[PDB]
Amino acid sequence: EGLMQGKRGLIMGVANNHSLAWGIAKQLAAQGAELAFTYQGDALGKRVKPLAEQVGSDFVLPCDVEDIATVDAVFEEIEKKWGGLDFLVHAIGFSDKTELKGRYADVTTRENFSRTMVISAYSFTEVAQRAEKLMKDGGSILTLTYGGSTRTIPNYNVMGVAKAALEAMVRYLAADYGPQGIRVNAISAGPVRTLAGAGIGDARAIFSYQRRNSPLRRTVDIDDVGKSAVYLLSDLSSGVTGEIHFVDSGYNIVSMPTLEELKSSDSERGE
Amino acid sequence: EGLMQGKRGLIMGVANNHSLAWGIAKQLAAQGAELAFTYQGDALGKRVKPLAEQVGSDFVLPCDVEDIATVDAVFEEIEKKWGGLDFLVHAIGFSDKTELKGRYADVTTRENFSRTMVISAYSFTEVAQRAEKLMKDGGSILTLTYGGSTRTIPNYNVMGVAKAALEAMVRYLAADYGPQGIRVNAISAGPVRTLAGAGIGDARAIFSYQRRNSPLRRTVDIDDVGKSAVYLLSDLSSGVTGEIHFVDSGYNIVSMPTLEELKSSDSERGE
Ligand SMILES: NC(=O)c1ccc[n+]([C@@H]2O[C@H](COP(=O)([O-])OP(=O)(O)OC[C@H]3O[C@@H](n4cnc5c(N)ncnc54)[C@H](O)[C@@H]3O)[C@@H](O)[C@H]2O)c1
Ligand SMILES: NC(=O)c1ccc[n+]([C@@H]2O[C@H](COP(=O)([O-])OP(=O)(O)OC[C@H]3O[C@@H](n4cnc5c(N)ncnc54)[C@H](O)[C@@H]3O)[C@@H](O)[C@H]2O)c1
Repeated sequence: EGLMQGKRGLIMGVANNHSLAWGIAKQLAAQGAELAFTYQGDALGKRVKPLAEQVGSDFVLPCDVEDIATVDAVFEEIEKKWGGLDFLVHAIGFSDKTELKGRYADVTTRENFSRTMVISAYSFTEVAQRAEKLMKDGGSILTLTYGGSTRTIPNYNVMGVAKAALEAMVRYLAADYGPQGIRVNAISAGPVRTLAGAGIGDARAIFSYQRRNSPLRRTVDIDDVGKSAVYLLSDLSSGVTGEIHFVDSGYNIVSMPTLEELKSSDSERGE
Repeated sequence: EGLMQGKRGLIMGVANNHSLAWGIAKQLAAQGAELAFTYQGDALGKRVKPLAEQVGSDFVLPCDVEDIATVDAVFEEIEKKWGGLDFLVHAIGFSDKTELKGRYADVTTRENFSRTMVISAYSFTEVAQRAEKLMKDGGSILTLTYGGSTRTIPNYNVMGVAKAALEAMVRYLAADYGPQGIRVNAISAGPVRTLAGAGIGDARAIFSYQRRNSPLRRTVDIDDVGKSAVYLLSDLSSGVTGEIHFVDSGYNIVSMPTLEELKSSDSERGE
């Protein structure tokens, strides 16, 4: 009866119970999925193990996607225990925070660019390559992206470049794996804040703008993202592959803020 | 348990058991929805009424969207019998078939342009306007489009122009209605052998191209489309509005046919 009943899959990217990957995990488990989780570092493992237990999983493995040996070992354990995979969720990203402020042109370095590209984008290709060997009967693979890939957002900087590369990977992988019945998609999530308010500093001003000016007049939460993940990972989306699916309260469709905010900014800042 | 349990909605566009609207109706009914139907033309009443009976509905009303009095009469009847709507499905398209063969520039007339625009695009605005008054606590509105809106397809001609206008309406309506909790979306479906579908010249060659060269190597059926409609009309998609959602086997992401087909066409047709 559940949308994922009898399906088994791997969730990469839970750090705590505010993670987008955790919202995805909770919705998948409610729909009957059997889950495995990765965690980055012993400290996070002690957080992820009890969260996994809450949704009925004791299959929790260490992984640092920058160290490909740990990734190989994850899929070796999945093959040993399950022998196959029905789905994979990639919800992993990183960039040096010092380069996520100021202008992209001023702050970005090659060292951060290359590391960001590996962790935030190429790791998706690497785990897709390994998942494919375990999806002989088809499957569904999902990653998380953000609209800074295709429209410029202050401070998002080299992460926007990394997400643009990630979205192209979604397309090439979907074209590669489609004929074997493996679907590859992304959710382009709106900004998420599980904490109250809009926050502090630059980030508060960027977040509150999206809250005030998205069509739904709210930011999505990790349950919205998780329910859309259930759709893309389940047979409901059997016709869908290569899709960059916006789950962002419609924010991507608008050009401008509300008329009330246009007028206040016009008077405050001038011609 | 059903994703649409307790929800009531209107489906416009069933013509027979191959219609996209019918696949949508079957999936919604299987998720617990209570359904109302319109049908175009007296002779279609005897085809739509037994289909609606298969999903437990005899709320079936004539409607020709070109005659706004019949549309008003439908929504008046919904207000009297239900007092409210939870969702609306717009699956209506029309163009003079003589202008869906040949070059767009050679065959299109103003008379067909204006009638195609009213029936295939503006009727969506008209039924959304009427649905809004009956969705006091929110709702979801869905239409169906095709990728000929944004990439040219031979013979699709003024239907592509009408779908481009329809997709803009999805965005403007989503921006208007989002603050009151009404989501507005479209499915861009792959090709399906329907009555309307066969109206395009050389339908067979255009259809088989998408079959052979889509990533999934199949064209979607009305069950694929119906399940995606369940997603967009249900609470699973609570974070989604203004979205042109491709349910087309990934076809929109590719530039070219398969390498095998590229080589055969290269040999057969030359430089
Ligand atoms: N937070 C948002 O508002 C938002 C919006 C849109 C998209 N996203 C994307 O969603 C994904 C999840 O981010 P989040 O917001 O849930 O934050 P998060 O901090 O909870 O999740 C990011 C995860 O990536 C993991 N990670 C980072 N470097 C890694 C490495 N080298 N090896 C293995 N794992 C590594 C972290 O351990 C963490 O579990 C990211 O890709 C992010 O870009 C987030
Ligand atoms: N068939 C495909 O390949 C395809 C692909 C993508 C999108 N679509 C869209 O799906 C929708 C449904 O078409 P279909 O393929 O299911 O074909 P169909 O022939 O089963 O349905 C088209 C419907 O439009 C109705 N209609 C036409 N003019 C009307 C009018 N004046 N008033 C009321 N209803 C009217 C017809 O009665 C019919 O029920 C259309 O918008 C079409 O453009 C179709």
